[PDB]
Amino acid sequence: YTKPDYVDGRGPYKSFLKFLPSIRWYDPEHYWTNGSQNEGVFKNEECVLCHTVQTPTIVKDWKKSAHGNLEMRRGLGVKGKDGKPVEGTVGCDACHGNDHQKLFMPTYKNCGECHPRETSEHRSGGLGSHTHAYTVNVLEFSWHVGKPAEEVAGCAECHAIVENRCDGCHTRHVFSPAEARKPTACRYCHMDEWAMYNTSVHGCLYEAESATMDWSKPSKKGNYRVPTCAYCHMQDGNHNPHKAKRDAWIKKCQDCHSPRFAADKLKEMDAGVNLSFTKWREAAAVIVGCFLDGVVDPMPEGSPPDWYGHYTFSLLPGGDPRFYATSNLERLGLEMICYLTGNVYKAYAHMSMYNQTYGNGSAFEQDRKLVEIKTEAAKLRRFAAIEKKIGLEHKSEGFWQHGEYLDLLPGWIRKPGDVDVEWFKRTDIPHRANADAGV
Amino acid sequence: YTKPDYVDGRGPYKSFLKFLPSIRWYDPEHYWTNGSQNEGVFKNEECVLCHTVQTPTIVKDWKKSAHGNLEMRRGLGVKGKDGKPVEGTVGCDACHGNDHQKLFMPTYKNCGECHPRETSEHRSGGLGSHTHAYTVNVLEFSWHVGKPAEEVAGCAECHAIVENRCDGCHTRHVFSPAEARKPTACRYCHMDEWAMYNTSVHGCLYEAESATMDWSKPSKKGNYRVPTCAYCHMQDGNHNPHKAKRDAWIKKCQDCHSPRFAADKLKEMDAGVNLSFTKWREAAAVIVGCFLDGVVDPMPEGSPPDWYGHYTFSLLPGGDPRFYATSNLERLGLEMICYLTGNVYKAYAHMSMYNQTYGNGSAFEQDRKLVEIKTEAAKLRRFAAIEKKIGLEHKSEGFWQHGEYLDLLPGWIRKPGDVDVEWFKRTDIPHRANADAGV
Amino acid sequence: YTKPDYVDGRGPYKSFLKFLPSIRWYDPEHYWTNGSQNEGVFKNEECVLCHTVQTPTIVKDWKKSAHGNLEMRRGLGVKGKDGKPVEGTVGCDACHGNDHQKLFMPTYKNCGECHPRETSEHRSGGLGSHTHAYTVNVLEFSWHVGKPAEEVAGCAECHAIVENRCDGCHTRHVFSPAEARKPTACRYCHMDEWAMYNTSVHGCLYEAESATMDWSKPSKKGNYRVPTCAYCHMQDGNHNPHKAKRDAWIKKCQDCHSPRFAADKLKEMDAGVNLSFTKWREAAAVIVGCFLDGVVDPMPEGSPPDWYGHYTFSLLPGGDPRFYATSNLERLGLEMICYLTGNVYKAYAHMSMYNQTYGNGSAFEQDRKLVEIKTEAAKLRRFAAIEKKIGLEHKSEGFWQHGEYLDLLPGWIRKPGDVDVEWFKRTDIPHRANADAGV
Ligand code: HEC
Ligand code: HEC
Ligand code: HEC
Ligand code: HEC
Ligand code: HEC
Ligand code: HEC
Ligand code: HEC
Ligand code: HEC
Ligand code: HEC
Ligand code: HEC
Ligand code: HEC
Ligand code: HEC
Ligand code: HEC
Ligand code: HEC
Repeated sequence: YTKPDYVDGRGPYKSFLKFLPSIRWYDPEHYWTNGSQNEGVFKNEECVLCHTVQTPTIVKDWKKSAHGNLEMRRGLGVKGKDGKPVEGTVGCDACHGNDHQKLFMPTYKNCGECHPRETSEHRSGGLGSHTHAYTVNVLEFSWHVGKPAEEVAGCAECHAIVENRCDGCHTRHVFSPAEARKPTACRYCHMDEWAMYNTSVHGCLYEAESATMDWSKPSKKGNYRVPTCAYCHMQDGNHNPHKAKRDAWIKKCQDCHSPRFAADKLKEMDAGVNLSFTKWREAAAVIVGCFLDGVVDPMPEGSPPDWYGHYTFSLLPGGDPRFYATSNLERLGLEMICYLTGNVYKAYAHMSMYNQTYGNGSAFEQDRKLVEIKTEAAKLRRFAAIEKKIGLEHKSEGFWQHGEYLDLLPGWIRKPGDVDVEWFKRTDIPHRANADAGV
Repeated sequence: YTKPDYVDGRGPYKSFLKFLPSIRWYDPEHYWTNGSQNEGVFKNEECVLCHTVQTPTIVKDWKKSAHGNLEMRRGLGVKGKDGKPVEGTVGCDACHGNDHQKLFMPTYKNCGECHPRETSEHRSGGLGSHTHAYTVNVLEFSWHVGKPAEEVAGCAECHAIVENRCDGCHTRHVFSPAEARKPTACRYCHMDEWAMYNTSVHGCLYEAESATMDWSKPSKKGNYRVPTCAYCHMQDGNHNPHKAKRDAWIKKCQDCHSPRFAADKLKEMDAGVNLSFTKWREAAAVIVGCFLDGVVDPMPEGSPPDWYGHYTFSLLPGGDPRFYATSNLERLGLEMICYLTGNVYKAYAHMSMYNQTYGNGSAFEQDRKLVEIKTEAAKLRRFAAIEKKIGLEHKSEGFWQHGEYLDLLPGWIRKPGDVDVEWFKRTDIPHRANADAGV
Repeated sequence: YTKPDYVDGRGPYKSFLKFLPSIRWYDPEHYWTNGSQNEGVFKNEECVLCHTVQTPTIVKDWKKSAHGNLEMRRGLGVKGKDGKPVEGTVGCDACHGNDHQKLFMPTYKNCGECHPRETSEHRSGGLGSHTHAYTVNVLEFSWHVGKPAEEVAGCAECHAIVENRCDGCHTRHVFSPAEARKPTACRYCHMDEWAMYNTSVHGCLYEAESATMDWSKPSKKGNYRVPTCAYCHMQDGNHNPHKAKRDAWIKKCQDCHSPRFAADKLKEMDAGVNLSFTKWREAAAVIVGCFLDGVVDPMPEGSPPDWYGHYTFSLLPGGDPRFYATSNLERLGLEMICYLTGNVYKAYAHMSMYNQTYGNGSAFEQDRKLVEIKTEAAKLRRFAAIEKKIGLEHKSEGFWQHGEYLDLLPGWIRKPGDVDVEWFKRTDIPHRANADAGV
């Protein structure tokens, strides 16, 4: 194994966090440098008919877009950068630049010149939304910072497409709202939301009607028979995704349904999640219970240190819950709470009858995982008992602590004074709760 | 944890079986009560243009239906309730009623007034079909009655849509046969039938042609190139799904294929299932073999009592085969026979080449599960051996028997004389074979 | 259990290898015999209008094909068998024959009369391609020969459709290139390539546009916005799927993308696979490490003999890596290298962001499997330690070695001098590296 080329990180853990050079297409404001052979300052017309030979699809798309094709316009009345409206064609130079040796890759800031509302709404969201997916939910996230860059390359890419740039639900060089309204524009990131929507009758009607139904109309009351990702969350074309919030859902459901039917189905979600929590309470008592007696193989000391730089239990306040570089009991615990408990919430919400019970990450799988946890707990307790009686001092195996991949973990290189807590002190952005956060 | 609002059960175990209030939309004959704020007796025209503002999609659908749009009719010659035919529009009041304080939710009985044939054929099916999915395969089913209502909410809902009401394969307010013919109208319930159909070339041709092919024609000989769920099982529009039954399939396959090709492929199914049974015979001998020696942790007594109310082995006559609240050896056993052995049958039948071998619930996974069972058996036998020699009396752990979810199980509250066996004594409906059935 | 009817094998292990009679539709050159009731020599016109009643779909397809419908032709200038071009209709007798008692089932040889280029390109491929999928990757393959015929029926069928006959990507009786261009024509065999393509944005755009986009155009530069299976691998309609090979991909990607973007994404693939290998190096050291100490339950001698006929370790040169009829430690090892390590390569290549990390057969699952391997290793080492101290001689269990399915394995009947090494000596076809290969 040889270490690939790395560029320096950007988050609060930037002292040791690294990125692959490909990050330039994902954080253009921060990592973009010129790398074009071609030179010269060109007019838009020169850009198009030179790229028709070189990169034909972009041009073909651009001609299928409102930016490039004036006939394909609805007279929105867009006013870009200056007050004056845009009547001419929005070309390649408008988005990328005129000089080839000074090309810039566009973000939400570049789009914000022409489209203020869609950008303002995009920046209005808080923690967990599209607004803070890269800045917070990548740079401060445990599994991303706790792993080498090439492993979590897709993690940085996926979370950054929706935050930084605008071509998430919009193809790239067509920017069609009809394409954006489709569930396909959402599921390549949301994958276990897609499985719930697919196994529900809402998703089934999509596949049945998508070829026939009119996609040109905006996601508004009456306009659509089949609900999509964009219809439910991006209400009336809004670019931002407990009685006040519940009645808001019932009113949206009242587009096609009775409010009584809407209320009953959302009450099913409450009752379904409540019973799934009791399954977790059983598991948590078992796993933590094994830690009290110290029968867990291996113990946190016998394992490699976590990304914080401590030898702490994963499923315990302070420690980092993980699936990697930990004991099997801790792995099966994290598997239940993160994946399975979260997916049951998604199953009841998206009205998936199968995934509520029999499906992937379901209540029946929660029962299966509960057995897996209990059997693991039974195994460790039987071993310890036998060892105690015969008079054997068992020590955790060497392969738990050290390995070719395990040595590459950043947990070994964590030293006091490497955290930039001034990043955490920021008021403009929300923050993830971490042990070494400072604040 | 707090217990949600429950309404009383209906099956033979109605003494302890409960349901969520949402069951009213699924068993309207039995659980529907009025819950509308709005009052007054209205004409159909008043119903439509008041609901256009409130619930627009229903109205838009109703106008896209033959019931609401007379232009969209094929002159079937429907004769509803009375002998006289229906020439006028079938409105909202025809299905739901005139008074808002006295609204009724329609079943197969309400549809049976106008459509006698489709209802008669629907009621003609026996055990395991759509006919007895809720009455028998929910109220008498082990995993449904053996679990709290909010967990198995979707179980009651899914099985009841196809039995009680008619909007299973038919959207709801469009009732399009073209939509019903599509596999999407079937797979939201049938999910592992869908995976087999999808990974087969039959399902692949569906996705390739669905946008282009004519869906308006009935499922008859010649009419379709690509076979669907509705084409194979609902032959010639029949609303009801060994040489006599085999030749019946070959003749149906002869619509597109050679009978020799049809016979060879169905012979593959016979040979494929035969070899999958020998894998089960190996597993069964191992799991039951561990019960003879009493090495299973935990033993039925160490586990919580089953839904019947006994401390019996799961994979043994009398006992209830389950994945929950049992030992790992018993869980892996049930996983193989119910899911994997059943799915192999589905894989060979639906001509899925991948799912016959490499797929989910396949022959190769049966091999994987066989190892999982054998390793579990090896673990228990090695433990017992060591314990015996050193002189240790091992008792099953406490977390097996008792837990927050485990205490909520109905197995603890089973008392003699709670079974309504007069339900089981019925001649009009088939019955599931249970231990405490009485007959 | 009773053994189904078997026909003799054909590969180098033909002494014990068997096939189901259904192989006649898959190896027609080798296994096809007449089995038709109907007799007589007929003209093409007699074939069509007799099969319109009997097998209507074939006829309807044939009329929708260029072979049967002259109007549906692009004037290719096909010249069949003789030099003279084909102007008349290519009928049923042209493909199958005139006499019913002397019908032949077509291969690539039968198609090669009319279409020389598409056949020549089909035969140009080497090991691992469509060219040698049945002859080499079935008859010489370990899991196929090491299992009874009815279990690996689909294995023979799937691998033979693409090699022997031509109706793989082409329906059967339509032979539409538009249908062949679609990913659906590929994924029924390629299933974990499909999951990677589906979860990527390339596959998402397919489902979004397939109903609208023009499929009639050939897979060429500019012609398509959305890349498919056929677009990427079958470049410019070529019927054959490190700087020289890398730049070839970048140029193909340059159809829609910047070469810098193309280079960066393929560099991500290199770095992603490199880190996945270190996870394997950890696993391999652990599993083989357990074999040195002899703590593996069961040991190769305690297991049934492999398909070669030896009692060797699976994950060791000479031995056969398998998931069946082996220890759990060996199973989990094979699961990682074959499925998971191979799927990570597929995930990075097909630009799937989800399947790079969280998906099925991913880097995060590699971490999960690494724990599973380590826990299994920990279990075996703890057992052996306890046994040694107390003075117990542990022997592997009987159910590992013998069973109803295990007895049916060909490993028991392997005798010296059963291998046809003259098959392996062939120069016209590449060969799989086996222990008993001879050369
Ligand atoms: C900055 C990053 C963004 C800009 C600028 C725009 N978008 Fe979007 N977008 C999305 C959807 C689903 C729609 C269709 C809404 C509907 O149902 O009607 C749109 C639409 C637009 C429009 C058209 C609005 C109009 O009134 O004409 C514009 C001008 C537009 N978008 C610009 C989806 C998404 C999305 C989800 C993943 C993101 C991140 C963005 N859009 C971001 C931007
Ligand atoms: C009571 C519960 C039901 C009534 C009343 C009807 N159906 Fe269905 N249905 C289904 C399919 C797949 C079709 C299309 C059949 C074809 O291929 O041609 C239909 C069609 C009908 C029709 C039209 C028949 C005609 O000759 O015009 C009527 C009037 C009709 N259905 C009424 C599917 C299903 C289904 C599967 C899930 C169920 C449960 C029902 N239908 C139930 C009813
Ligand atoms: C022998 C086994 C084969 C013959 C003879 C032909 N094919 Fe194919 N084929 C495939 C695709 C994806 C296409 C479309 C290519 C495109 O994008 O334009 C085709 C096309 C043809 C054509 C038309 C070529 C023309 O210039 O008109 C012919 C005559 C043809 N094929 C004959 C895919 C495949 C495939 C993949 C699974 C296989 C095995 C074959 N084709 C095999 C044959
Ligand atoms: C013909 C001589 C061209 C003209 C005029 C313009 N572009 Fe170009 N561009 C051209 C080629 C052959 C390439 C690929 C090789 C390379 O230099 O990278 C490109 C590349 C781009 C890129 C990607 C550059 C990168 O950093 O990866 C962009 C963003 C781009 N081109 C845009 C662009 C614009 C906006 C132009 C008009 C002013 C323009 N190009 C002119 C060929 C030619
Ligand atoms: C990939 C680039 C995405 C696309 C396209 C869409 N979404 Fe997304 N979404 C994505 C990420 C990485 C995140 C952040 C996850 C986190 O919690 O850190 C989100 C967030 C959401 C949310 C908010 C979830 C919450 O805070 O509770 C919603 C409601 C949501 N996404 C829905 C959604 C819809 C409807 C989309 C289609 C238009 C969509 N997303 C696109 C990744 C991506
Ligand atoms: C793109 C295909 C993804 C990859 C790669 C990863 N993430 Fe993601 N993220 C994705 C979605 C759309 C969602 C679901 C959001 C929802 O509302 O449930 C998420 C979810 C996770 C969460 C976990 C939970 C929570 O605590 O909020 C976070 C914040 C997050 N994602 C982190 C993250 C990182 C950086 C990844 C690599 C280690 C990981 N994601 C993969 C899909 C995208
Ligand atoms: C306007 C005043 C209305 C007229 C006239 C009719 N309906 Fe209605 N309906 C209306 C509203 C605002 C609501 C939702 C609030 C509520 O009372 O539940 C409804 C609801 C229904 C329902 C669902 C009732 C339930 O139990 O959940 C049904 C089945 C229904 N409406 C049907 C219906 C019919 C058949 C009518 C004609 C006689 C009719 N409604 C008239 C508003 C109005
Ligand atoms: C959900 C509401 C369903 C829809 C829509 C369809 N089916 Fe179904 N089917 C469903 C259930 C709950 C059951 C009973 C399961 C049991 O065994 O208890 C069935 C049953 C069948 C059967 C009979 C199986 C047997 O007895 O061997 C068949 C053949 C079947 N279903 C096929 C089928 C088809 C082709 C459908 C589309 C028109 C369809 N079902 C719709 C649930 C649901
Ligand atoms: C709707 C999405 C479903 C949910 C929820 C559950 N069931 Fe179901 N059932 C479904 C289908 C369509 C099938 C397959 C039928 C086939 O022919 O194989 C079934 C299968 C099960 C069976 C198991 C086997 C047999 O013994 O017949 C039964 C009878 C049954 N279903 C019971 C049942 C209950 C009540 C559920 C919750 C505990 C369970 N189902 C979930 C899909 C639908
Ligand atoms: C009517 C009398 C027919 C004429 C004339 C032809 N075929 Fe036929 N064919 C017919 C039937 C009723 C059947 C099914 C019963 C059977 O004999 O198998 C067939 C079958 C075929 C088959 C499949 C045979 C097999 O081995 O499975 C083929 C390949 C076939 N038919 C082709 C064919 C051709 C090319 C003809 C023209 C010369 C022809 N058939 C004439 C009925 C009749
Ligand atoms: C089923 C009949 C298949 C269809 C249809 C397609 N492919 Fe395939 N492919 C199939 C097999 C059985 C194999 C051999 C697997 C082996 O390694 O033994 C292949 C091989 C390929 C390859 C070569 C892989 C390699 O050697 O590295 C490629 C690139 C490939 N297949 C792609 C591919 C595409 C793009 C297809 C659509 C046109 C396609 N295949 C069809 C099985 C089948
Ligand atoms: C059709 C649905 C399949 C079945 C059944 C099996 N095989 Fe296959 N094969 C399939 C594909 C398209 C691929 C992927 C090719 C790629 O490039 O990755 C394969 C892969 C395997 C390989 C494994 C790896 C390698 O060493 O090349 C081989 C050679 C192979 N296939 C063997 C084989 C046999 C005979 C099967 C039964 C035991 C098995 N395949 C199932 C899909 C098709
Ligand atoms: C109907 C309206 C829909 C549809 C068609 C989809 N979703 Fe959602 N979704 C919906 C609800 C009512 C909820 C629950 C919200 C609540 O009451 O708490 C959700 C939930 C989600 C979530 C989880 C976010 C959270 O924690 O609150 C996500 C990420 C999400 N939905 C995304 C999503 C996607 C991608 C969809 C398309 C496939 C989709 N949803 C469909 C309502 C509806
Ligand atoms: C874009 C171009 C695509 C698309 C749309 C698909 N694939 Fe591929 N594929 C592509 C690349 C660049 C690679 C890696 C090749 C390399 O550099 O080594 C692959 C890889 C495969 C493989 C593995 C073959 C190998 O070992 O090299 C297979 C079997 C394969 N692809 C098939 C495949 C199928 C069936 C697709 C449709 C769903 C598909 N690909 C999409 C490039 C691209």
